[PDB]
Amino acid sequence: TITYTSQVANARLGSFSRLLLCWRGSIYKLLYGEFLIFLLCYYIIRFIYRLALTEEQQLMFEKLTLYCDSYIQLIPISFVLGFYVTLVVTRWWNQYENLPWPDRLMSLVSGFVEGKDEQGRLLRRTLIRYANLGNVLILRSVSTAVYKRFPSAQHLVQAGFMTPAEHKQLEKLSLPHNMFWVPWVWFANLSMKAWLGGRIRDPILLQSLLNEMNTLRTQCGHLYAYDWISIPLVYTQVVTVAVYSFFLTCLVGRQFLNPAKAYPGHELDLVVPVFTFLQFFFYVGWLKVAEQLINPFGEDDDDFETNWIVDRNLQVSLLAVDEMHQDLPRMEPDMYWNKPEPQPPYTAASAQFRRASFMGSTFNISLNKEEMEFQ
Amino acid sequence: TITYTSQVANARLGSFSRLLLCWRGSIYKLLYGEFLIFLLCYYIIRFIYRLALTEEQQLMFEKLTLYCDSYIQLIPISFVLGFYVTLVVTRWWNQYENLPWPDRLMSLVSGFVEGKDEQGRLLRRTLIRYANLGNVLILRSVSTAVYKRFPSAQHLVQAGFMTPAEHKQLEKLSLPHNMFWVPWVWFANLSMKAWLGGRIRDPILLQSLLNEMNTLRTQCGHLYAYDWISIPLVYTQVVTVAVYSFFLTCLVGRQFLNPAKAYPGHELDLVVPVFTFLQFFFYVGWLKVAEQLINPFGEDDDDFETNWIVDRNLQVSLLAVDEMHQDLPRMEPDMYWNKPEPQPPYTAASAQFRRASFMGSTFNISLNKEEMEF
Amino acid sequence: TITYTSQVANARLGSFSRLLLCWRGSIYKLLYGEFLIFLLCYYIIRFIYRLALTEEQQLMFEKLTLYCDSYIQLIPISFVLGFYVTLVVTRWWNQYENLPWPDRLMSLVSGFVEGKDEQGRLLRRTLIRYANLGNVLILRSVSTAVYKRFPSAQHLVQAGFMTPAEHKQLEKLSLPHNMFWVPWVWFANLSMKAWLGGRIRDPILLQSLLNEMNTLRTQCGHLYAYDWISIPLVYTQVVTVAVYSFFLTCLVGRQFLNPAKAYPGHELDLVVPVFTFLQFFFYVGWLKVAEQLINPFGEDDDDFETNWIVDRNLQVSLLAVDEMHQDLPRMEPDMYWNKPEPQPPYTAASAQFRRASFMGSTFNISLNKEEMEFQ
Amino acid sequence: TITYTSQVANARLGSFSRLLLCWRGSIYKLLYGEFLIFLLCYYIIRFIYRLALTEEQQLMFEKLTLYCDSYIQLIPISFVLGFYVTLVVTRWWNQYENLPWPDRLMSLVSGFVEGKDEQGRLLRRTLIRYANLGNVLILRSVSTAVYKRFPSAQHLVQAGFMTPAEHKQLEKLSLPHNMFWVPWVWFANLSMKAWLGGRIRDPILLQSLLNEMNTLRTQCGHLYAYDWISIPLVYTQVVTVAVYSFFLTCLVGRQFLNPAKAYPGHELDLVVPVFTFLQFFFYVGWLKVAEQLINPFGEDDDDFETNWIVDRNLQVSLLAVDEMHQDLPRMEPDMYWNKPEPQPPYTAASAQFRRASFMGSTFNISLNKEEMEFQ
Amino acid sequence: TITYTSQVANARLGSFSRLLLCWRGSIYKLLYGEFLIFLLCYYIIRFIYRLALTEEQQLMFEKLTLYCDSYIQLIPISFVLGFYVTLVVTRWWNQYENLPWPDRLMSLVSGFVEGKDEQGRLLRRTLIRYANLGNVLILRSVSTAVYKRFPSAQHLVQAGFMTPAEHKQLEKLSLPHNMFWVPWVWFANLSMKAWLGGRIRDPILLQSLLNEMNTLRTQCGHLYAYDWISIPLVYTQVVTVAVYSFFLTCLVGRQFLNPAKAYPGHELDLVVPVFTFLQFFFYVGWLKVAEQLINPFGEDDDDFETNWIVDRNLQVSLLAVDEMHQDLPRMEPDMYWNKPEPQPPYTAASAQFRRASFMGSTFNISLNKEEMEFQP
Ligand SMILES: [Ca+2]
Ligand SMILES: [Ca+2]
Ligand SMILES: [Ca+2]
Ligand SMILES: [Ca+2]
Ligand SMILES: [Ca+2]
Repeated sequence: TITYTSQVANARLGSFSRLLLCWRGSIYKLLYGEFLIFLLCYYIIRFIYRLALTEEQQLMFEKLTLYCDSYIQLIPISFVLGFYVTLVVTRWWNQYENLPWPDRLMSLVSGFVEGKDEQGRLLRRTLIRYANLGNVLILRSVSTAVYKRFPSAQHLVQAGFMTPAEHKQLEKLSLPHNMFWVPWVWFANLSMKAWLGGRIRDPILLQSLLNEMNTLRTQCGHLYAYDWISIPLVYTQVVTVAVYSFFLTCLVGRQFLNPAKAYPGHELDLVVPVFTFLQFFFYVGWLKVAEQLINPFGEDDDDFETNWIVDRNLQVSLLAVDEMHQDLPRMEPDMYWNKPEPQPPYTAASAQFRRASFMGSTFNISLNKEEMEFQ
Repeated sequence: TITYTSQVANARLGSFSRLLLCWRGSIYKLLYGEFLIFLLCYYIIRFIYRLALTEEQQLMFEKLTLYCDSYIQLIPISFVLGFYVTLVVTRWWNQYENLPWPDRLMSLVSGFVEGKDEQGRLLRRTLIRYANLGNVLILRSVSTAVYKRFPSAQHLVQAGFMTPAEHKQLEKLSLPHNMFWVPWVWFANLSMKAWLGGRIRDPILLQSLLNEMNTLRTQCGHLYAYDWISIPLVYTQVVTVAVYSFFLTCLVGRQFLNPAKAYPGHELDLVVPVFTFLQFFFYVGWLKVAEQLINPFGEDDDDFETNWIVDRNLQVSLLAVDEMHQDLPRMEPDMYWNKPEPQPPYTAASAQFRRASFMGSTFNISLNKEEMEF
Repeated sequence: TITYTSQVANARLGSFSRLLLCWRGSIYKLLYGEFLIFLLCYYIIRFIYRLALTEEQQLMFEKLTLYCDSYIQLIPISFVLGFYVTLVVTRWWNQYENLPWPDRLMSLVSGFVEGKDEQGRLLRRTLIRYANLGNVLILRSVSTAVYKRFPSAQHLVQAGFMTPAEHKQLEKLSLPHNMFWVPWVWFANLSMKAWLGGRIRDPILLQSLLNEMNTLRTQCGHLYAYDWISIPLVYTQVVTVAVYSFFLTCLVGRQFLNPAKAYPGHELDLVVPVFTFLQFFFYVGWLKVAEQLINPFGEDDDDFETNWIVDRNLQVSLLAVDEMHQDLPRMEPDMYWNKPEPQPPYTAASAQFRRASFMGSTFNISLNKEEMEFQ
Repeated sequence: TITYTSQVANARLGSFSRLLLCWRGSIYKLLYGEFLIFLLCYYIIRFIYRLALTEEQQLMFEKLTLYCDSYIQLIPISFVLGFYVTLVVTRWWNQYENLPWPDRLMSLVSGFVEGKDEQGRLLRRTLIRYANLGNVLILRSVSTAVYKRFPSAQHLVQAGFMTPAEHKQLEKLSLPHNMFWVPWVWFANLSMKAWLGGRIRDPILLQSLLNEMNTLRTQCGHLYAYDWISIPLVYTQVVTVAVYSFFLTCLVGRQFLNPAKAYPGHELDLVVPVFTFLQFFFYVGWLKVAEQLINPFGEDDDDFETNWIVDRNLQVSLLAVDEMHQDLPRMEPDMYWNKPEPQPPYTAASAQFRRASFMGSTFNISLNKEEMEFQ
Repeated sequence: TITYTSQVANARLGSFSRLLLCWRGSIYKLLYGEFLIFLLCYYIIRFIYRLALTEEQQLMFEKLTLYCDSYIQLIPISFVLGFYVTLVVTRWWNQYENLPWPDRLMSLVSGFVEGKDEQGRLLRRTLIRYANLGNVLILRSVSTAVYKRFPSAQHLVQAGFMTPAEHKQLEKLSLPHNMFWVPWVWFANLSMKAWLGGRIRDPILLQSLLNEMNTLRTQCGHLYAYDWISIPLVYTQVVTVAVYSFFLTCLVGRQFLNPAKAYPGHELDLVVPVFTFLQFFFYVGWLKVAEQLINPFGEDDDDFETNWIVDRNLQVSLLAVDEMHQDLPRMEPDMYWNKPEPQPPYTAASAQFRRASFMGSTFNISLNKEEMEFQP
């Protein structure tokens, strides 16, 4: 994930242009090899036309160039790229929104499951660890960085996500499918055991816990679905064929023909097709947006930082359910205890943001006494 | 389902280019018959023009070809194709999102329904089997592969989705509609009997069970809806006529005329219309996207693996409610029992992914002491 | 509703082409009258130009034809048709998704409301009949087929959706608005009476019943909303003006001029403007998609079968709450009672769909022993 | 709101063309002033060019017209208008979907809150009046028609939405913000008091009541959000600049030049630029769609009838919670008491809609005997 | 936030035209620096072409101008601009929808948590203050204005959002990540203690409280998500290069060439490229839409008033849970106590809006007696 949110907070003078001086997660990084190949092919064709063809062969090449340039169309490639990239971006943000965060569940585990002794602490840690284990199982199923971090379940055992007893239980329950769903059944059974043991005082709390757990399960299932059900290969190939046919046609039709031939549109040989190269920039960078975002769990610069998410979830969950259980700050009256209208101060750098409230768009409507009387 | 998610994990040099070498679920596999018909018709017309027409007939055909190639641009084949394919893809992903997964329900059945004896085990298995039976009943109605697997309800009995008593009950209750809804009423009544029998301790657990069951019911109803309410035939016909008329026109207008006639754009006889073939691949593959995805429950390569989903759901549900009921790993202190800041290790192949925490975009804003004062 | 889902299950050779031989719900059925009018006008103009115009008048008409052809543009009509038809299709599917199905509610009524005697059976039937009555009350207000089936509330009484007592109560509660909301308040009060009478054992079951009932209420309110709040008339008129002005100017600009005058683009004098007729096909069929789908409760072929939905809902609801209440099949051990990994058989026609499980995209990642070691 | 749903129920011959004969909510009504101004400017420029310019000035104006005709492009204006109008229509329908309807809440108040005496009736009426008061408080802030109906809170007192005690309480709770949220806190506290007083039998009914109330609160907050957070002014100005610059350059570039000069495309002086006027109607009507729908709570013909919604909500809510509380029709066996398969009759005008059930697309799949045996 | 909702209530004559006379949040305010740079470069190039080139170089510049004017159409600025700006606007409204509002939670805290004494009042205030501290903790992380208001957690202590005990507790629990999630765990534990202490009468009310709190948690997490996961930089750079290359090309190709050369399309020297300037306004304002909306928590005119939202949420929440707890207006019969059909009056300015009810589109369908009878 490349974050530039701070750099585009305000629409200043050339705010987006200053982003052109970036390299990580940039279009140059994703485009330099393709552009070098295209440049080499274009100039090889140019040198063949100039220094390797006879006059009749050059005339044939010029007719071919005009014929090709009559075929280079902007609307179809732009439309297919726009629709495909919109689909890819929608799926990319949906895949992000299905990344499981145990924060609601860890709050409910810290609150509902009672006991400051070793048994209650162990129970809360085990529940939140089941949640984190399910999350890390689906993430190592779908993310290449997480899989490189945990190539096997024994790596999960050595990393503390899974105890050896849990690993043996998972091996005993082995089915010819992905077994990421198991910790959710473990969570349900352990929560039922906790309620029957008195650690959960009411079944309302048990229902809330299992509702948050099922929400996490649905998110992990959506992650598995997006990893499994790819965008259909035919649509990807359609967009690739559109872009590649466009620039294969440009490889010949955008050649600078001999200016002495007085061909319309070929009155100035600039050697470098700056507009064709700009088109390559735009269209193949539009394609590279989709190429980078089609699997946002790879190892691109703009791909999701799933290992950081895993570590943060584990640390925050364990802290919330173990150290922060019934460990509250002292409850004391606040600054506005006797003030019916609080007014927090503004700094010197923020005093310009103290704005009057919006009372509705109809507040300033002016009416006379005659028209404000009820009929 | 053709999965290539691993091949496109990173945006490498020609990551989408290597996908053009695939055959299953590809443009070529979906397109070779149409392309062969187009090729044969194109070259039949070419040989008729060049070897079977008189000079006046050749001149008439040349004028017709120029007219067709002039008016080929009148056919909108990118707007309607784009919007129609977007609609088809949206509906295809919605149809996937309504595939029922009993995982939440199987967790709730494994937990809430108590009893390690034969009666409680039978009750849990019967409830989860009602869920799976409803799912398979809607899938054999919406999917051709599942129907080929279960042509009759007796096939469902012989496959273990239905008992003979359930089949007799379904035959007795028969109405002149699709009866996929029956196992949901069965689940509701069996769960009510379980709660009244003490197997479910509180009615809130019963409410949660029936909420998950109703979620599965809504998903199956949406599957039936997508199978029933097709995309309007007029829109499909518009797109189909657009594409096929474009290429029926290209059959004549993209012919290479006589180079001796010195027609503008026809001075060279290239024999093979390479750009017309690339346009054919692009446009008719764009149509084939919609053709393959309009019914994602058929037998295409990129259609849903519904038989696998059925088998996996049955196995996982039965295991979760039967073997995994109150069967937990031993609860022991973890690796970070006395570590307030856990830090799982990184491998040598993953040490580069250890990133610092993102603390918000405003973290690095620098303010002097004068402007930081209230 | 015209269903062709079985015909397009697989992307076979010309799967969409076999859909061109259909008449019900087809483009020809929606287009033949407009196309006949357009063709008649086009050939009237052609005969006037060819047989009833002087040479100076013919030259004037040729200039006018060239001018009109120069002013025929495809970009704006295509854009407005795409956006408008996308809006219409989205609204059409949302209108379908708001069709109330009582299946969840009928399951809850069959389960929660206890009693195998006449009183409990009557209570369950009355509750599910209130649900069906609300659905039919909104449907006869939004659907012309249902209104033709039930032109009056007395027709609903004669059809069994309303008892005479319910009709008298509805007439007593008459307000100058649509009274489709009344059965929901009836359902709430009858469910409260059932819970107070002991027929509903716990108030949480009552809450679930009223939640499903409120979901049906929201769906019926959305149906009323879509019937009431039409797509703005200005947008519809804009699209209609675009399409009809396009083809009014094609009526003159697409005329075949005299090839003897050697006009650019008029070298070949056909009689049938095949490309103009194809454009009429595409654009007026695109418009007819919106014309058919703008009110999906009319009597078009592709409109919703709301009478069938009403009949099916009534039958299924009454069967579920009356005959299926506590009427379960005998609970016996299944085929896989002691089999830990069930393997349902495949037929000969389905053996090719037996697939290995997808274990995640990272399953086949290969790493060496050195790089799989924790640092 | 202009409703034409009944007129477009079926896709008949010229279904959308008959909607061009409308005046209320029409494109003509929204466009006639702008079109008159454009007509006047165009013909003033024409008369200046033809009667008030010297021959050299006429040649300069002809060159300027030929220069202007090149800068008249359709793709950008169509693209921006399509996207902007799609955004406006999406926001318009979302603003409709956040119009609060108390039907679910009024059903729950009629059911859960018990008591046929004066205290229970007063409690139910006051609760539903709090709901309606919150709705009207947000509506008079976001809608100009409601504000013209209730210019002040005293107008709400005189209209029965607010009692004098409630008005004094609202004056006491005055903060420098919009106070539409106050009736929700009132509802929560009064419902808590009702549960403590025995009028609500179980806390789960109280939870359902407050859930419906919070749904109404979220809808009203979304209404306030849409009234406050407008579409960004830069985007509205971008679309306005595109449209009006297009037609400002059409004022000169679409002038009919002198036919004697035989300019390309100017061989015919038709006086009236019919196609330019059609483009004006189409594009500025596309803009007027956004202009009308950008604030759907104004006083346009297609804007929401919020005063009717207010009146209907008040009447229906008071009737549902007061007169319809525990006032049910007599519970008697229906028409299909012992009939297992109900079959309501069809009229002579609806008998053609009796359709056989759709059993799934795979019902008609034919397989021979050999391919049905399990392997 | 620039609000012009009142000005566009009705589609009057030139309703959008009057919006062009605005300055705050306008095209001009976001555009004038780039437009001045473009003007300067355009006229520098014009003066170089006219007064600083020889004839053999003027011919080359004229050929280059004709070439650029011919090939300016190759830049697909409209397509990528439209798709990118649509994405930015969708994300902008989604970012708005995840701004947390404590109104549902403050209603539940005011109702469920009982006690008019000091302990119950303190408990309600502390719970609602935990919700508002979580909101302000995420907002000072995602919004630059809120961060300028609260550069440190000590500023939150001095502003009343956080007590010194809460600040010490937050420092004790410190983790290397952002700690906006802590007040949610505090709320859960304090609500559990309140239920165990009898201040919450039933666990159903506790579940409702924690449901509203978790909804606020999800909204704040989505705010953090949008602040973290930016729109991919490659797409942004594509759009930026499209616009900037289009106008760098227009710098040369839109030059008014010498009319003595009688070039087609360059026979009239207007000096000022009015249509090129209109294209600049349109295209770069379309870009500035995305530039302003890509981070809606900055300090632009149309960015969200997050400081006002923070202050309003704090004031309204504290008032709702403290002063308004069990403080109800006197319950008395209303105006329509014995009126079966309530009819609120209309003013003279609103009597035109008294409209009849819509009974359904099928109400006016006319059928004769023969076709209305049920088929036997
Ligand atoms: Ca990637
Ligand atoms: Ca298929
Ligand atoms: Ca219709
Ligand atoms: Ca308006
Ligand atoms: Ca900003």
